[PDB]
Amino acid sequence: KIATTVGEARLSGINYRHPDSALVSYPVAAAAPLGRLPAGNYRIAIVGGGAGGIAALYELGRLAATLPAGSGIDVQIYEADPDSFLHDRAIKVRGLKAGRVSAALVHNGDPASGDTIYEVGAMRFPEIAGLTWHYASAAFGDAAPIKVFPNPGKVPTEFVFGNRVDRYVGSDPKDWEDPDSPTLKVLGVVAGGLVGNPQGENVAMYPIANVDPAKIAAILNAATPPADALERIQTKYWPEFIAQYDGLTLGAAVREIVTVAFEKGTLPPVDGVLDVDESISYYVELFGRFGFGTGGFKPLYNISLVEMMRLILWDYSNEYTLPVTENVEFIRNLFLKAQNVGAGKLVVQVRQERVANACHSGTASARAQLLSYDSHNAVHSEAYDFVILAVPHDQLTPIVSRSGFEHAASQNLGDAGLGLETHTYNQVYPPLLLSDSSPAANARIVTAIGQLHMARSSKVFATVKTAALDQPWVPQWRGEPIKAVVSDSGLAASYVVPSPIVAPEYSSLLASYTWEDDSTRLRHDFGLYPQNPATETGTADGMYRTMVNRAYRYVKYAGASNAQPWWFYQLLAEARTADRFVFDWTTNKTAGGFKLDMTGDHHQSNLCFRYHTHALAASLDNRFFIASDSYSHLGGWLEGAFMSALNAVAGLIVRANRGDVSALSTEARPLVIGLRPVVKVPAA
Amino acid sequence: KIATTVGEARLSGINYRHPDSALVSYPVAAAAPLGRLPAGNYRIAIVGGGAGGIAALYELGRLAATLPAGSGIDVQIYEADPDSFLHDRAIKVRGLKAGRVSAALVHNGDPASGDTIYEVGAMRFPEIAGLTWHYASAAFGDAAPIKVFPNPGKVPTEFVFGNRVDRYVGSDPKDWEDPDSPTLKVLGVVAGGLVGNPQGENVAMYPIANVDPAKIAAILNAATPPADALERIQTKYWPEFIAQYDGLTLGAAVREIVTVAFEKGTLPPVDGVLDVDESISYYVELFGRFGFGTGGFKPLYNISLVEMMRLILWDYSNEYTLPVTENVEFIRNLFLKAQNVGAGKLVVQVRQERVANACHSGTASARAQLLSYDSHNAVHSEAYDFVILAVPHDQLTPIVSRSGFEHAASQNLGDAGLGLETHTYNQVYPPLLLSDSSPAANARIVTAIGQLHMARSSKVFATVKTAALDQPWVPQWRGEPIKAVVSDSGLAASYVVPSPIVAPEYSSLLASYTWEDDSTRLRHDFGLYPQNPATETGTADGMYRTMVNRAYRYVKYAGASNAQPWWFYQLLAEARTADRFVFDWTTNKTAGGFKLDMTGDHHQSNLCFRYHTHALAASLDNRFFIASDSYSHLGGWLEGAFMSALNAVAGLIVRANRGDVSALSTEARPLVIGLRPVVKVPAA
Ligand SMILES: Cc1cc2nc3c(=O)[nH]c(=O)nc-3n(C[C@H](O)[C@H](O)[C@H](O)COP(=O)(O)OP(=O)(O)OC[C@H]3O[C@@H](n4cnc5c(N)ncnc54)[C@H](O)[C@@H]3O)c2cc1C
Ligand SMILES: Cc1cc2nc3c(=O)[nH]c(=O)nc-3n(C[C@H](O)[C@H](O)[C@H](O)COP(=O)(O)OP(=O)(O)OC[C@H]3O[C@@H](n4cnc5c(N)ncnc54)[C@H](O)[C@@H]3O)c2cc1C
Ligand SMILES: Nc1ccccc1C(=O)O
Ligand SMILES: Nc1ccccc1C(=O)O
Repeated sequence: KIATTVGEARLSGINYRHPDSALVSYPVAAAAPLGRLPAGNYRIAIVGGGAGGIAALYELGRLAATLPAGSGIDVQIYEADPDSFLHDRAIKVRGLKAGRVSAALVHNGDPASGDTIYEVGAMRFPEIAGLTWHYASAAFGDAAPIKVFPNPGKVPTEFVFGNRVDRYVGSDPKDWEDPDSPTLKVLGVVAGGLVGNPQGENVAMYPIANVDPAKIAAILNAATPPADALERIQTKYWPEFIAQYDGLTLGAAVREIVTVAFEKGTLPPVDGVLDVDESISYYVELFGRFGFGTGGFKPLYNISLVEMMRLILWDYSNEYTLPVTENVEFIRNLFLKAQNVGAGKLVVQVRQERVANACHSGTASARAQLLSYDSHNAVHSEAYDFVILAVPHDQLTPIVSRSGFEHAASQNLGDAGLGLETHTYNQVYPPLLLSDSSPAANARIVTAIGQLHMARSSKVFATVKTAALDQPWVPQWRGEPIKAVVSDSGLAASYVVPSPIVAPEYSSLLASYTWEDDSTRLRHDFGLYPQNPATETGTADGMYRTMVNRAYRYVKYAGASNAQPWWFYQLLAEARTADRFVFDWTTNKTAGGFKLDMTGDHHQSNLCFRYHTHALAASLDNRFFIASDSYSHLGGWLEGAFMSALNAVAGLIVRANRGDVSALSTEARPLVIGLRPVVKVPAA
Repeated sequence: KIATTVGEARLSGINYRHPDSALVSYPVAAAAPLGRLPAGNYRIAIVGGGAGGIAALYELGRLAATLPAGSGIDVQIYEADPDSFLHDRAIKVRGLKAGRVSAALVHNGDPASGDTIYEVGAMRFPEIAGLTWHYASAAFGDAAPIKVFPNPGKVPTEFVFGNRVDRYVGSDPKDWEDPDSPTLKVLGVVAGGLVGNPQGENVAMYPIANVDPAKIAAILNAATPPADALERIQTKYWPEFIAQYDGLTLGAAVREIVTVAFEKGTLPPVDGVLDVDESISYYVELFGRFGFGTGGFKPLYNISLVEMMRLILWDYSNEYTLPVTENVEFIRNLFLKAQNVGAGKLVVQVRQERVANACHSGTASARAQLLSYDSHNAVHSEAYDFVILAVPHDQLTPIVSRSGFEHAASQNLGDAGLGLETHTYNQVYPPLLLSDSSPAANARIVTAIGQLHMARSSKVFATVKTAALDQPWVPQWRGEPIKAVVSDSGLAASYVVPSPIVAPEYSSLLASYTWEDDSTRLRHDFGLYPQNPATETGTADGMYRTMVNRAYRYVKYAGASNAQPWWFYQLLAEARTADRFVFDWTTNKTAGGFKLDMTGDHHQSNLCFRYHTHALAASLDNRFFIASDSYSHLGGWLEGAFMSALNAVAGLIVRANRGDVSALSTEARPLVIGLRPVVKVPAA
């Protein structure tokens, strides 16, 4: 049952279809090239060298290899991040970023002989992330070993909320220190109420298709689902769930579930003095700090229930590592494999330039324009046949939103407010061109993008000797030291991760991994933004000491009468002075970590997810596609960036074929035709 | 009719009762001293010299004057902010702050002859903010003149969302450039749906007591309601509204209202051509950017409907200025008045120290302990009879949450992780002491405080000649230039406010006032945190250029042949180079601007609002009270800070009288007994 290789994870998730794209398994769509292109010499730009852009490049490579003699694809990849791996062909980050897949290498002067790696962005990969594992197989092979990510509960864990402490491993109460824990009771109540049972009676509060979500998850993952089930999910049942529940937050749903359980007597008054509403509140907030398997989702309580349900269906918490020292190696290997698969028909050039503007203009074949600035702030203008905008939404906004929403005789585009040179474009149309006649339709996609929610996130790291865990002051549970701590201290979630450069001498002490308001509460103490230290030779000691100080709390345990300062204070203080670190995604140019949908946001994110269907309108001459986890129903996952890239390339194939969906492979067609189109075109 | 003096505003809202405290008009409670104290020589601490702490001092002065000969009150006021007015007897901030009432004086070398003031925090005051005006009258007199705050719609305004532009004043179509504007139509739909009609048919979607909120607002503002009506609101109908709608976001509510109106045919398909869900979505997001009279509430869409409904009942948008050059003068004048009214019986000393911990300890008469650090990090400990903790929630957390939840024989408290000196306290109980026997009751208050939502906010300012508004490219209405701009450019809300140091030569160009995700999106560009410039003589020129560059957008006006760069880009660029500024409340030690409740947050904030009722439990003997807008149902308003102060002093009086509510005035008594108690046992 535990996957031990890339191939075992890959095969576990190969069939899984997400509910907003329930007709199609993306890994099955990706098994062969996505389609065919007419003979030609295509000039394509990819803006962004992260997971989205690089997956898109790989699929373009697969398409290029199918082109006849004399034809080919030339791709210009724009990548503004000076630390990207694409520009590299104590704490080091240079060359160790692929967007939000971002490593920091801790070393003592020789980066080839390092101590540990801080995984600053992506770090844990669901088993049924089928497209992720599909690409991991392309990058590494099916035989490459993987490990269980050491989430809370997967290793011995301490949980602290208010007066409550729990030490546990797993969900078997035999392996909880207090089998009568209220935490365990609330967890069962919330699981019953949200997920329900895969067999038998339906007990969940928020059914899909009048059944528990556990039953729908099994259908979505089936090799051979019942006839019509996937269509009915896609067109009826999941839309009905959204109609009912997209206006309900995760926090509101947890409180409804808790309230019913408290009324029934399943959850008792917290002790003899708490009133009704206070007891209900305590349980809601207790569950909030505990979570679903990856730490407290209290900070994520404003997400739509729809968004949580996507993660429930996916079994999101059951996560693995990649077969790497640094996760960036996955994206770097995919980039190299893209060039190999192109078979010499794909040529790639990297531009260390920031794109400022996209538009359609002029009367040439190559009408998709990109205006960029290089590292000397010099302007460049380049025209393309097709462009894939592979950047998340706040980075995309300035590129797409400043050209208005209809034809313009001329525009002087660029970063004029910065004092940078502009370029005059003539006969201009917006880049995200949903209509030649309706400014509102053009506005809808732009405004949607600009109002997606980027979740805030920060990570505080230090380097500690792994042997620190063996000290008598670190608790042991079930034969191993505590290596995950979930708490209301302000740190939120903390992990003591063995170094992947190796039992290793060192561990990465992820002292605090925060989301949303948990991150906001810390931000004043970070000192430098987005990264402290901002240099390779510094250490964020002052910042880190503020985190240590949040851990300076008197904690009463059942095992001792006199409360002492929390042991975790001592462990955080055991970290070495050098190489203390924080990265704040919020103050990075991404304006946060990743998209999570609020109530009502489905309508915006889904528009983005379906945007590539514009290629069905042959009379619309739109050359731009979008490729990021921002434009998916899995913001915060490689799987979402990869899904979005698959969408983008499928749309581009249809556009290149002037609206002919038959140019997509049989298995890839549903990527376009299984969605509600964003343009109205005739049936069939 | 428009109010023209402090006294006119004061009388307007004198009776208004908020729905969570519907049995009391706070201005009426505050008219006479709140009660009486036994004879004695009291030693009190107030932590924080903002609006909460200073109003609490004022009320303690009033009490002090009533004490008999030989009795008195000594107050130690702790204020950590070096820029506080309390510590003061180009951009200058020193001496110009009272917490989140914060001015920046723009000058050329002589601060007595400045150019303009930037109101960095509080700036606009609802007419019906009765307690605010009550204190403004204490500070300035009833005769002092006030002005209508130049909100969007109160002065000529441009609104931009997607392809839609409107130019307007108020809500009469005759005063809109496009009287058939869809924007104005959606405002009527959403207002009808949320607020409804004060007379006639009930048209609102979310009734209170089965009627439109407008009807309830009239009852809550009556001199002589029903007695029965107030109690029924307090105990039945507002609680039922909470039960129903605390789990519904404002954004979800807006979409429900728009959906029904679109199905009825009150709103047309957008462009004649977007589909049903695209049309509804467009209208929801259009309304989101337009707002309720103070700019778009899109960034606030995650607040509960309960929270928005408090502001609807209060007519919050109808706002005025104070009779000052800088709003901090209000708080300074209240400080000075506190000392005058204490008639010699009040002694005040100011400490420039940061409180690190509070607790009860020991066996002496004075048990309420405060541990603090001065500006060079020396430790101080002092014991008091009573303590008012007048700091917002994130600042309160470290003070109250690190001592555990029950009796402890001894603790070494302080900022040990910062390397600062600790102090040993013996026989220690938590400061927010709700139980002698329940650690969960103690944990509930602490955990609630720590998880309140501090809304993010930032303000970008520059100095501009007022005459820039007379440039030919600045639009005008009846001779008056546009002075407010509400946009989806990233700037959110922009104002050109005439200097109060005076027609004035200069204006404060509030180039961007953002909340929540609107602020997050900008934050990467701020450069220095929380303030750029950090010095008096620097300028945030690079930051401000990024704001000019967000305004560099092609905007199409009706009738025009082509889009042209937005005129507002030109206006922003007219600001002088010197004195460009941002302040980010999020990276200040407050960890944001002010409390706004998410879905499910009622129970956390309401617990805090009712906390002072612990005074009813005589044997408990808890000496700590809390006083901030964080512990109110008006986070983001002085009114909330003042209400919480009034609560804190009322509770203090009851506690000083060993639980006897007859020590409060007849008018003040409901401050305590009109709320559900926080201690169920013992009764009181
Ligand atoms: C804190 C955090 C935790 C996460 N946890 C996980 C996890 O455990 N598992 C998982 O699967 N995923 C996780 N993710 C999500 C995963 O990192 C993202 O889904 C994925 O990396 C996003 O790829 P992308 O291509 O959409 O965007 P990005 O990674 O943001 O890449 C975009 C690229 O475009 C470039 N760029 C942007 N603007 C421009 C411009 N104007 N011109 C030129 N270049 C530009 C950028 O420099 C960047 O390299 C996490 C992310 C973060 C930040
Ligand atoms: C951007 C913004 C816009 C706003 N707009 C409006 C508006 O237009 N109208 C309106 O009525 N209100 C407005 N408000 C709200 C208003 O400013 C607040 O409600 C009010 O000022 C808060 O007072 P307070 O006493 O609760 O807290 P604060 O003002 O935060 O004061 C707390 C004080 O305690 C001190 N302190 C904190 N921690 C410690 C410690 N450990 N030891 C010692 N001292 C400490 C601080 O330095 C500070 O001086 C706005 C606020 C902001 C920030
Ligand atoms: N990567 C994520 C995205 C969304 C929510 C949680 C996670 C998590 O890793 O727990
Ligand atoms: N001061 C506020 C608090 C809450 C929401 C709006 C405002 C405003 O001034 O518009």
